Amino acid sequence: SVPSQKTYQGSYGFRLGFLHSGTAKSVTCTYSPALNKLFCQLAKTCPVQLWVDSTPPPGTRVRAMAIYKQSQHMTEVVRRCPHHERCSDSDGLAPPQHLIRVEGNLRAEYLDDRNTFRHSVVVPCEPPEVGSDCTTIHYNYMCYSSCMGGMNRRPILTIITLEDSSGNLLGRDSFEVRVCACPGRDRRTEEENLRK
Ligand SMILES: CCN(CC)c1nc2c(C(=O)O)c(O)c(I)c(-n3cccc3)c2s1
Ligand SMILES: [Zn+2]
Repeated sequence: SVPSQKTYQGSYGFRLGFLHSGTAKSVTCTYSPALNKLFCQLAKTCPVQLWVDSTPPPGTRVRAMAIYKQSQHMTEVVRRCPHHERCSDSDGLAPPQHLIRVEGNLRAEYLDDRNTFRHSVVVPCEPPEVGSDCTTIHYNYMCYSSCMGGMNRRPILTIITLEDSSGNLLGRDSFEVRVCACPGRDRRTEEENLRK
C-alpha cells in the first residue's frame, strides 16, 4: 500500500505556497521551485502556506504525511531513526517516532494508522487572519535525511491533503524534502546539478 501523490486542487482550489528565503549559508529552511523540494535543518520551523480559491466547510482538516520518493522504498513507513526516536525531545503531543510535527498548534492530532502503520499529523483548517490571504502551518522535521537506520539518505516526499471531517479527500499537493545541515548550500548544489 502506497498513498497517492497526485496533485489535486479539488473544488476549493487547494494548493501550497512557500516563502522566498534564499540560499545564504545561514538559512534554516528554503524551498526550490525548480526542484519542488524543501531543504531544511533538523527540527527548525518550516512555514508552509495553504491557499484556496473558496472557503471549505467547517470541520475541514489538513494532513501531512511523509513517504519515500523512490518506488522500491515506497511501501516502507517513514519514521524517525533508532537514535532520534529515543532522544527525549517530546513536545508533549507528538509521538517520539513521528518524523513530521506541527509547531505551536494545540489542536494538532497525530495518527498511527491502524492498517498501514503510517504516521501523519492533522490540524483543523483555519481561515487567514484579517489582512492575510493565506494560512500558514509551521512544520518540523525531526530526523536528518542521512540518519542511519531511518531515512538513511533516501529522499522523501511530504504529501499535504485537504480532508473533510470524515477524512475524505478534498485536495492534495506534495513536495520533496531534504533535512540537512546546510540547506542553502544543498539547494544551490542540486539546482546547479539540474541546470547542468
Ligand atoms: C473551515 C474554516 N474556514 C471558514 C472560517 C476556513 N476558511 C478559510 C479560508 C478563507 O475563508 O479564505 C482560507 O483562505 C484558507 I487558506 C483556509 N484554510 C486553512 C487551512 C487550509 C485552508 C480556510 S479554513
Ligand atoms: Zn534521526
